[PDB]
Amino acid sequence: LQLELDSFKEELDKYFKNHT
Amino acid sequence: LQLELDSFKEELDKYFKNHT
Repeated sequence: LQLELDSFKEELDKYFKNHT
Repeated sequence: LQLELDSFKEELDKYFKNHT
């Protein structure tokens, strides 16, 4: 569970990077 | 797990659209 949670957290930053 | 992860992804997608 922790690895996929970290992967989802990493994917979360993609939308923040694309918003700029 | 995958279905609820996709649901969380779809919910996350709404916050960036609401922020704009």
